[PDB]
Amino acid sequence: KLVRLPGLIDVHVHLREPGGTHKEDFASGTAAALAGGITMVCAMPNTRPPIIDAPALALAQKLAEAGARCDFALFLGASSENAGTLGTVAGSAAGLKLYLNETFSELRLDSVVQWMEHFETWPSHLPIVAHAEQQTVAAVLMVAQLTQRSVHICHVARKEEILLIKAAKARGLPVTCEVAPHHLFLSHDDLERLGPGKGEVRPELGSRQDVEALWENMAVIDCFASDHAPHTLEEKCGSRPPPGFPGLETMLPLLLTAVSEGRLSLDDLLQRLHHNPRRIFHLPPQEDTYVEVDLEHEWTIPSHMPFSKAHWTPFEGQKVKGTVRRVVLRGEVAYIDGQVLVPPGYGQDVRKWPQGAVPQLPPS
Amino acid sequence: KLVRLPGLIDVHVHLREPGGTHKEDFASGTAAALAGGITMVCAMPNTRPPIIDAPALALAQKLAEAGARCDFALFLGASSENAGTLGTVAGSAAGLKLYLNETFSELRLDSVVQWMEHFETWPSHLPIVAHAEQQTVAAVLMVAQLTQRSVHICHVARKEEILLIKAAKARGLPVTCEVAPHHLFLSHDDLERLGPGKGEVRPELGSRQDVEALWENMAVIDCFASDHAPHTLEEKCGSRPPPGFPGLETMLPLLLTAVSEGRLSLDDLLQRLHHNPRRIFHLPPQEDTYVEVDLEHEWTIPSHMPFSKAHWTPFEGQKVKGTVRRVVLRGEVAYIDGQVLVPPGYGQDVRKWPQGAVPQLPPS
Ligand SMILES: NC(=O)N[C@@H](CC(=O)O)C(=O)O
Ligand SMILES: NC(=O)N[C@@H](CC(=O)O)C(=O)O
Ligand SMILES: [Zn+2]
Ligand SMILES: [Zn+2]
Ligand SMILES: [Zn+2]
Ligand SMILES: [Zn+2]
Repeated sequence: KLVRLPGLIDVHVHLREPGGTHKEDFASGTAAALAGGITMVCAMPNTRPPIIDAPALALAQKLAEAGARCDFALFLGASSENAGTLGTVAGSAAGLKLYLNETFSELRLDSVVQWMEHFETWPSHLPIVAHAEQQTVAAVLMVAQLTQRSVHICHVARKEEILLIKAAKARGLPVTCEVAPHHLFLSHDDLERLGPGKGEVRPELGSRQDVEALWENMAVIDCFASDHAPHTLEEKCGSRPPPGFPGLETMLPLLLTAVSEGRLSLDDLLQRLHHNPRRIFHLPPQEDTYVEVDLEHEWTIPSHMPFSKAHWTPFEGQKVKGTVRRVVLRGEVAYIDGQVLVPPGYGQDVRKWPQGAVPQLPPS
Repeated sequence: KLVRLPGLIDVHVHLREPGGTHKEDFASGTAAALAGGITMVCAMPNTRPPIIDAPALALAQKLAEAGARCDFALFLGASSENAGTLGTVAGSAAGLKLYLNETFSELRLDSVVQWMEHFETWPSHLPIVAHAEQQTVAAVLMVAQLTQRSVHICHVARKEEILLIKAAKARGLPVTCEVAPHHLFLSHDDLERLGPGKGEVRPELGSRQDVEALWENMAVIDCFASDHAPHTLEEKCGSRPPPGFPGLETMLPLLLTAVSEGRLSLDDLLQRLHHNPRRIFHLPPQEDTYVEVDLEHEWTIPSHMPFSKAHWTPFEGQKVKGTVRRVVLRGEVAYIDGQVLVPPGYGQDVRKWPQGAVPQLPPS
């Protein structure tokens, strides 16, 4: 007996195209998404070139329209030069991404004043998300309050961070957050097995106490999002390992295992992988779209999942219970039992759909 | 013709006793203060032992009462273990000091949650000051807002920081700040002369643009304070140079030079070295206390000033116009033309004066 889920949404993926296509491309990364029960992804802007201006966004849009197998929206990235220049294209993006800690030069912001300038100039009705670790969470929350708007905190990984966000929510501040599966299912304890190269990720893996705190504070977590960050094994095991884990193909099986164990409910999962992503990012429904999962099937995560070009996974050896059996995307069978059945280019930019535009008040 | 000033107050000094008396002690550091026209100092808690508990404060109080030549108040320091334990002694301190960036282990706070705990537990009517650089200024401001109270930012050194504070003040937030003379009168340009050991200080020396921004934003600066941070030349020039500059003996001559040049007014100076320190820290008046200065005398700062045991200065070679000629403290001549004339122990703890207690509402 299969369970029917709505089309799940991952608001934080790195698909590497343009410029990093040996790591992943739109076609491979969206195959990975479909195999993970994900029918819509929001792609981060730290590509080569980075998506920090209109011409780069135009290029990325065409590459995505040609290569994506599931639907998508593309983030713009904040830079030290582009505040006040993105107004004409802002509404066509998923949102604006700020990289506020070490950054996998072009996206480096060297001053909180630059953060303020982005918060002041980016249209008020459109999303802003931040890579903001530890005290940086408090700092960006202060900027959001000074500019009287909301912010979404990416990949929360620490007890410190989730408790700060909890305190902010208790004061009625408009902040939301997401947590990635590696910060719920891996910890420092796993670094011996992973080794120092594979284990590199930002935010870094937390202590057992960090992991426990995220679970205890599930009510504070608005979304799950993979931070799918593919790099090849050669890169991860080489002399300067880049940070990041692939995660699209493993996220849902890990979380379904947790549901089966009673660690959270099926509804808790669907709020965090469907309803809250929709409402925070103003993402439209996908007609005739659903995912069928098998909750009884037990399996062990192998050394690499079938689709991501990363060709490795930090979850290797973990036992899971839960499998994606079939995905239907806009009336077509997109995935069945390991076979992707929609071609590159089937996916569409949801921000171009009438229902995918973010509502705003009219010029004065 | 001499100009009579009120007794000036330095709210940020390191007097090194207990435990670092080769660098400075209460007797030498307060001689330095008097020679700099300063009649009251607030001493930071990063001594050995650090002033982080009642027994350490009791020791420091007696050492100060026995050694100080000018009046004083002693800060308590926040630690990872002492939130909620300082209530009985809090009112006897200058305030609570938080070290939020690298810290010249016992005072290290590893989580913003620990900052919140201090803001929640320290009595609401008493001062909190923070060493908070760059984004840490925004972060501690967020904690202050979440806990609905004020904060004072120590040694503001950067354009980024003063503009963030300016924005916070424009939003009516209760934040005040101080600036040290090295951040107004030295910059990166001076590092070639100083060398990498002598030049070490936290916050580090800023760019010319940082210095210019502090002057342009003088209206945002509530206090001047030396951050007198004495270390011997051997230490500064050795294999692991500690950060910090001595500054009590040079602060007023540098600032009087600026007054003479029309860079700020005499009143601007007295707001920042007298009235605003009094009002932010609730420090009492000193009866029969004043400073006589000569604004015409030109001199060049030598390789060391007479009193600080640091026995070096980063301002060596700078030409100044302005000299402290006489200081009277509570009716006694304390300093004349290079001679200190009050003994160790003349100084008193102002928090023990009836007028030096901070007013508060009565237990419910
Ligand atoms: N998280 C990572 O470790 N790496 C991400 C960057 C990011 O999400 O910050 C990547 O793009 O490789
Ligand atoms: N500022 C410094 O460079 N050093 C100070 C510490 C401080 O004020 O942060 C010291 O005590 O030596
Ligand atoms: Zn990130
Ligand atoms: Zn990311
Ligand atoms: Zn400091
Ligand atoms: Zn200091």
